[PDB]
Amino acid sequence: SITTPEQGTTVGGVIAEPSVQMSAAADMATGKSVDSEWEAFFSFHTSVNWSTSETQGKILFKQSLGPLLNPYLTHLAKLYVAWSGSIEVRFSISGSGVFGGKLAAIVVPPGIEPIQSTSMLQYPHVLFDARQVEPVIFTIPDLRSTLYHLMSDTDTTSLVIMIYNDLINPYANDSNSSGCIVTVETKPGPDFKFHLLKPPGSMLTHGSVPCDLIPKSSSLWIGNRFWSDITDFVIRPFVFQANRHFDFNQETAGWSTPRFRPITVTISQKEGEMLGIGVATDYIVPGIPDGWPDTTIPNELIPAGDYAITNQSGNDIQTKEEYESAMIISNNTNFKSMYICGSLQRAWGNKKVSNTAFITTATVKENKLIPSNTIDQTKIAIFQDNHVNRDVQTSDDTLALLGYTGIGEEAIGADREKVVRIGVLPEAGARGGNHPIFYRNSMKLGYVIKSIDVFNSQILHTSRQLSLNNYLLSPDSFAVYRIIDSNGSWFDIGIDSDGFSFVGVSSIGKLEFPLTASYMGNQLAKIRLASNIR
Amino acid sequence: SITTPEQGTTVGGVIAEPSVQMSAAADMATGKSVDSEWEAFFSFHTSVNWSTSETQGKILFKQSLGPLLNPYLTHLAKLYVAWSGSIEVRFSISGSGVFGGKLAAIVVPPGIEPIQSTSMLQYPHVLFDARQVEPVIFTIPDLRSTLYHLMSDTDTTSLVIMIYNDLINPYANDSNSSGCIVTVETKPGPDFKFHLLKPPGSMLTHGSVPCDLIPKSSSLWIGNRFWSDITDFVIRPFVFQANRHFDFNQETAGWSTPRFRPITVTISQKEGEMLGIGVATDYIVPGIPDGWPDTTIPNELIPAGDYAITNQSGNDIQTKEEYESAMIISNNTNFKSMYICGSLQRAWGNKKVSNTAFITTATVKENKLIPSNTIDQTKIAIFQDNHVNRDVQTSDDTLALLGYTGIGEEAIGADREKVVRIGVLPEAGARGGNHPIFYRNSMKLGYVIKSIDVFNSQILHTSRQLSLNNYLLSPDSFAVYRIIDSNGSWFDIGIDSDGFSFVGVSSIGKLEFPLTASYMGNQLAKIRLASNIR
Amino acid sequence: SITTPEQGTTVGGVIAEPSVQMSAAADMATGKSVDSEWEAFFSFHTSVNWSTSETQGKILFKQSLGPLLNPYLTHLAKLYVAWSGSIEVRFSISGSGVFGGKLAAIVVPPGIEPIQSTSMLQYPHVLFDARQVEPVIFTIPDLRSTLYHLMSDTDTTSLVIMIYNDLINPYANDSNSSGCIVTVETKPGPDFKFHLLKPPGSMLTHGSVPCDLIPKSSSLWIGNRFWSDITDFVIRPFVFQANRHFDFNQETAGWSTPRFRPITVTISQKEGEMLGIGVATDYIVPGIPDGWPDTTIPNELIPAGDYAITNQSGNDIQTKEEYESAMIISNNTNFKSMYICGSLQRAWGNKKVSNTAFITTATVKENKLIPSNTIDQTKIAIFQDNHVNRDVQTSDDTLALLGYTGIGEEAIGADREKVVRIGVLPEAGARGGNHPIFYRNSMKLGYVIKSIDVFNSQILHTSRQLSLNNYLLSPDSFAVYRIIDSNGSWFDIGIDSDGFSFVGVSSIGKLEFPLTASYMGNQLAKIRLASNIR
Repeated sequence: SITTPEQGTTVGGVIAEPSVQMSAAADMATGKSVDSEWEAFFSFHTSVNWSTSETQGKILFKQSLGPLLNPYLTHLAKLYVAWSGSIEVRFSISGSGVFGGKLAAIVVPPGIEPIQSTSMLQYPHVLFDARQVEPVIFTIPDLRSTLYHLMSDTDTTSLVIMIYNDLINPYANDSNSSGCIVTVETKPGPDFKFHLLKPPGSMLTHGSVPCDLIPKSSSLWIGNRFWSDITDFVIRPFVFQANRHFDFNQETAGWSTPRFRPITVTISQKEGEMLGIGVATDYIVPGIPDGWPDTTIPNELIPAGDYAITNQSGNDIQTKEEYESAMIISNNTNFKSMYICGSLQRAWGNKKVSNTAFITTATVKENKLIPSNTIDQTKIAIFQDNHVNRDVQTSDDTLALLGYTGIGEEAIGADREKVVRIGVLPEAGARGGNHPIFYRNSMKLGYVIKSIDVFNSQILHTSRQLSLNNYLLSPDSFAVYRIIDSNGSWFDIGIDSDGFSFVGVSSIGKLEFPLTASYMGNQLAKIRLASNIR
Repeated sequence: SITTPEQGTTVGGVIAEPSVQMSAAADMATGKSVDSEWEAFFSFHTSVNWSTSETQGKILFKQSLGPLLNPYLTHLAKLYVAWSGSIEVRFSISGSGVFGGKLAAIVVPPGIEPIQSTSMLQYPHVLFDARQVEPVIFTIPDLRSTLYHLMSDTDTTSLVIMIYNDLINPYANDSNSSGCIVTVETKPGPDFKFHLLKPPGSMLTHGSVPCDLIPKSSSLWIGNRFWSDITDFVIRPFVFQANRHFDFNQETAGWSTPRFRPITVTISQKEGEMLGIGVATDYIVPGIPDGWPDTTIPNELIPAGDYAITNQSGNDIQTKEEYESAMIISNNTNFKSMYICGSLQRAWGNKKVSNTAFITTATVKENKLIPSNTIDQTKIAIFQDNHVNRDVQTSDDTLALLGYTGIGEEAIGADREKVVRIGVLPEAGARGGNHPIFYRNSMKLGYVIKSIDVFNSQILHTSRQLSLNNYLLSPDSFAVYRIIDSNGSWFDIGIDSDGFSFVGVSSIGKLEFPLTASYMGNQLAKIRLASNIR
Repeated sequence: SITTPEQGTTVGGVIAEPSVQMSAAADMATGKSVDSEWEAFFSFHTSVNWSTSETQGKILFKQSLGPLLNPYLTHLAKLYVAWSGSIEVRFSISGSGVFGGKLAAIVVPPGIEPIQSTSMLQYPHVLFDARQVEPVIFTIPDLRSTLYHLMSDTDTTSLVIMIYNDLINPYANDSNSSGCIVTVETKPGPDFKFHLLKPPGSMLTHGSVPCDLIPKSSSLWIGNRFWSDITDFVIRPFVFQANRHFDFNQETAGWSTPRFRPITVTISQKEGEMLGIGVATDYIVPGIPDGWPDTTIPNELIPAGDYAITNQSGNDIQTKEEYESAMIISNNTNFKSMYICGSLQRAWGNKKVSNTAFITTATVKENKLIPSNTIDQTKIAIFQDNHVNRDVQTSDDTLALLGYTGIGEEAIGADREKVVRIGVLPEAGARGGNHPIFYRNSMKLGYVIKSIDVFNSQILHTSRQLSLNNYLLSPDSFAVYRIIDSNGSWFDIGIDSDGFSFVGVSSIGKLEFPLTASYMGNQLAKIRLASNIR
């Protein structure tokens, strides 16, 4: 009548019989140890850089226990509920016999966070002189309050490596001379083994490991305010934005979708000239047309005024800044702060010829516009040259975010007075000692050859994944991601539970852009974020 | 000497001579056996309607472990703090030998939450047939991290049912063909026993289960911004309200006790004409009177105009929109968007008859009334019967709340620009695929006849609890609440870690109002709240 | 085939492999033994202060049998309907080897009620000394008429304690010499076991114990004739009140729901001047609006006089009595004894601004207003802003309640001639040596400044229950309720079979108002309610 898990009319199959030997005995071609090629060797969880700069104390690696360590264990957890057991570790430094410096590691018990101080060293540790050749293997025991910790669980028995004895070389002279590269290899403990398993494609009621956010490679980064990939990194006192912005609670900060699509909107022929905006065909916000930029106009002005720019132009790279030349009316371009789009055109009532595509987010008052930091149904903007008749409707909409209007050295959306708030503009005041950041981006200009920057709040892949999965992260806790280039410069970014990024540095600029990036888990918000620049 | 909680010198009844074997016969009266008869039989829990139009794979019992299941246990649990073991679950269906179909059974371990997808089945399961008249009874074994489960632990083992194979029926065709019901009973497992006996009155260090907010019954509900019972729902993309709104941590952006009572304020007789600006008398918010309304006038209007028009009465319902026509108008009447309210006049020195009251919150420089959005002890205006130039001062006493000024079809509290914040702006965007709601209430008007309503954020009774209690909820798990009309329609509502109402439908409609609710528990906001409405 | 409430085909957990002997260790976590630990230890019940000035023979524990004693039992009893057996009672005193005195113990059989006289002792008793450090523990054997005791049976075996021999102390003299305390614990007897298991939600054929009326706390109490919290007691010989007053059989002489909400009535615009006589809109009393005030004008007064005097303001407190002097007067002002109340005006056709409201209940023949005592849909007058002779009709909407007209120091509702009956006249005379009370509330006034109060019959929360519940009480046994201030003062209040409040003192006085109450049960009204007040 019923159907207990696995049972029922069994039969094998026609001339079917899996009769060992041919199976089992087909193992001969291997020499296999057990059903765990896992516990047998180690992998490369990661490698840290050690330079003649950092001073005796600063911790170099602060990893916490959990399958996230060894990759195969990692690649398996995607099938289980919780784990248990220790993890054998082997690490070694790849330095040169000309160097000099000791290093020690310690197994910090669950519940405490190390401190960049020598005293913290007094504890059963393992030295490792820079000259050491044969690597050293020790174990990370599973000291656990519970019977087993399931996937997440932050309070694991963490490991750590700090500078026991400053590393120096008998060759001073230059700046950040050099250093050596260290590496940590993990091996699944002999007493480690998972436990109950997960039902494929299920969601962990307590969030997943946030570590997976941004691309482990610069190249295909790109922002959210705009599609152009990240150009540089900029730091400021405060950071505000919302449109292509998402949060850990997946709160719709803005009104657009996690990606980029051609803004398409119908409109009515204002019977005048520059026509009436407001419709919003393909959008998930009553009115507010997903895709509209966070920028508007700063000074109320008329859409009328052809040919403005500065002066003649051609005398490019003419270090401006005003004060006080009289010839190149720097700034003004009649109607700046605009959004040039590749529009389709209208249609319906027929006869026409593309063009147009100059928008903003203000308000329609015949010949004037006048801004507003508040965006509602009837606030979008456009431009035209679709001569009036009987006044037909349903336009051929569409257009794409392409250009802006050469204001000045102002990186797009550099001020609150510019940000098109929808309801609540989420900012970000420094935490602990760290400072918020921004993602510099490029944006094509309109009158000039090529120019102007744009401030982005978060990488596209960030917003993307942030609006789908669910990663539980404490309130006052970050998200440790190590970014690096090629020269040797390395720092961290701790994502905020609000969707922002932080760093603990004063200023950086000149770096081999072809970067890379990983994640070292997540630490508190107060503690800073060491780094290496200059 | 001392003595334990039972020891002591006994004496035995006086005429209780005979203070023994009496219950001898009494025992027969009820032929009862084990003093734990409930720990034996089965109690009903819930049942669902399995329809033939229900596509393969679809959850039916997200039910989770915890004494909250069986009512007896749940009741008894009130006396302990510790529970452990499993709970048996007997349930079956009444299938006809004709039908065909199979149901699946799966024991989901703690920390994971079941998804309404198919993949769930690529997990060890137990098939189940519609014909089987024999009711199945298995157990949900308790796998635990700790030793004993704290009463509130909402993260435990769980069991679920999903439609393996559709429900087929030999006489298909049109409409919702058919579909039989399925019940589910419960009995405390054998190995289920409590543990810690709490002393009556002691206070628990954590917080009770949030499944006790909304009252099971539509009757007594009533808005939190206005004392009228709710009569509808508002499917919106954004929600905002601070006044009388409470957080989950018992905090409140608001400025008033979770109840509706008369507002008593003392205003200094201006001697000249109408004044306003009168500080409260006794409230838990320095200056800002507890109970003082919400929004403010949406324009720099002045205080005057007798029965200022808004034209055409008797011309009932030729109304709504933008004044409908030239002759007929939709809004002006000077003191528009004003909160009407009976009011008892003080008298100070002398002169009688209450007389007026028209209030709001804004700056009263001169005989003007510009609107302030930021609320401080300096923006509490009104209208009066001051009179006589001796400059007699400190007029009035109290005033209540009756109506407002007919601003068309504007369900009060639909725009940030109109809601008054004390400093912060409590709100919520569309978390997950879920949308935020309000509670379409009803607010009488004056000049007209009787009409228009207003939103609402928390069902009053809720806020009431929020402020008087202290619970525990995952900042990513709502508070599943079931709602059901008088037909069949039913949907779920959730509670934000902040305290808002959410829905899993893009639009809900008309339904018989003899409504009644219930409580399920908590589910990652990342999942939609299913519903059989529309 | 069929199946009993437990039978069925078992399946056993899925991964519950391991669905056994786990609680093995969990059991240790709390080293608990019998699942009925309460059926073992002793729980506190109450304790009293035995003073050396307490004359020979004086009751101290009228405590009676029934699971209402011990809290655990009392709680558990919520799940049954049947109880039997006895209850052990351990209690003792902390006497000093110096003191001398003896206490008596007597087991009073059912059907009799102990009197505070000496003769009680000419009954088999158990002497008890103050020195005995050993706490005594005897049992109150259950002698019963029936087989099993219905939950509500208030007539059972009982035990009591009386001061056999005064409390002597070698250092007598002045003041309340001294006196030690005495405690009393409770433990369910062995032979005590329940019997009938009630099904959750079923409704009991009788009624719960009346010890659940008054809220234990003075805070939320509030009068039933007026929504203000009580602040004093009135020792009177007679009491009368029908409006919002409920009987014990759930009947009510009244005409309004046990709650306070706005009063909505529709009055037909008289066209001439003020009118009145407006029938309600939606109330559970044909005509007579639910919520409409209580008394009526004590004289054939007319409707007129603006800020009609009652002379001298600023001449604060030179007031009270009979106008105090010629110049200074105490009462006239035309519409005296009128209920003030804010009110929202309808509008019908047109014309604005609420404006007035002054009501009561009487016949409105002509522009006069003679008082009727008998209330019918023909006596509901008011004051208005009718105006314009087109004879525009059916004016107003609602009005609340704020004040009344300063009729001197007349605590409203102190004379039959002033209270309005619907037909019957609910009241109560001094039953037994006990006297009836009221609940001195507080009602704001207008013309003056702020003052005067008004009585009250049932603490609102009471009536509330009365109407929504259904109990059982002997038409000769009150509902003993203990009241206590913040010092030591305490007295008892009773509930009449009709629903009134009684007291056993000839006069009560001032006492710290951080009051709180309790419930004892029932006692023949023929006995005085002792108290340690004054």
